[PDB]
Amino acid sequence: KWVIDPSELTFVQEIGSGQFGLVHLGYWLNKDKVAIKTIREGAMSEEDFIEEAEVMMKLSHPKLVQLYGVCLEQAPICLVFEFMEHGCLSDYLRTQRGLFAAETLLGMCLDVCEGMAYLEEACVIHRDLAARNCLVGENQVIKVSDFGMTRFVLDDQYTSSTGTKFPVKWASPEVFSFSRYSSKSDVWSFGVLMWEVFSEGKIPYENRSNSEVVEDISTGFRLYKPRLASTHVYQIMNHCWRERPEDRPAFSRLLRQLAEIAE
Ligand SMILES: CC(C)Oc1ccc2cccc(-n3cc(NC(N)=O)c(C(N)=O)n3)c2c1
Ligand SMILES: CC(C)Oc1ccc2cccc(-n3cc(NC(N)=O)c(C(N)=O)n3)c2c1
Repeated sequence: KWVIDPSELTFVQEIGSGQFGLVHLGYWLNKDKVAIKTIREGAMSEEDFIEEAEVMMKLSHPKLVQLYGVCLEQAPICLVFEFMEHGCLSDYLRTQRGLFAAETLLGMCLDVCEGMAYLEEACVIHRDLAARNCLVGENQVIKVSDFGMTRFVLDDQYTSSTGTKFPVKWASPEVFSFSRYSSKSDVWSFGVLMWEVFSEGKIPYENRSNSEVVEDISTGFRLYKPRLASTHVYQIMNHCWRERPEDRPAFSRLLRQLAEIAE
């Protein structure tokens, strides 16, 4: 079962304040050390989420952060995850900027691509893949997290393509125009994630408003090549950013292409 009783969790340390509430380091009885995220009432559709728990608990892969269960006896509810010692990838890149070998950056992209190839095979769409949603664990392994969560977020300004907070910087044209999500729209986001990795955590299109990103992308403009990305790596990024989803590679194809580049 995915229901975790309150008596089975102990909070040890406050890790920080997230988007939906607090994050603690804690222990899960007879199981493991965990990250526990407390979710503010009203931030998510909890009833919708728990309906998918029996199916979603079956997903398991070394490059996906495991969400073990939910503590829901009383509000605010808690989501219990595998603990990722080095935190989010975006902050990890920014704090260690100048210390990364190009091979390590390519390895980080390969970990994410492997996790995404598993989700693509499982027919699970991430919808908001970005360096901020990837986590860094033991021996600098990168794992994907928060896949599918935007289907439960209750803030319309974030989830609607016409919303003032829409994450347009990672959105393919069919997502920013029609919310047409697919594993091919996640491939576009993955190309932006590759750019974030090779730029050591720079913000994509930092000098543009949301409408300006939409105009730039629709007129064929793309993110410039980061200094650390080889021309072969940048070519792959551009394949992720093809206007037509049908022309983008599947994650299964990207994984083989990037591994050949690495090895
Ligand atoms: C909550 C964030 C803003 O603050 C921190 C501060 C320090 C951290 C140190 C280590 C790990 C962190 N950490 C741990 C996380 N989750 C899991 N599954 O372990 C996350 C996350 N962003 O989801 N960040 C940390 C997160
Ligand atoms: C207790 C969990 C399995 O319940 C759910 C319920 C609904 C979900 C809907 C979309 C995605 C889910 N989801 C998200 C997960 N992991 C992270 N790191 O976000 C997992 C997992 N199996 O690791 N499942 C869901 C997980």
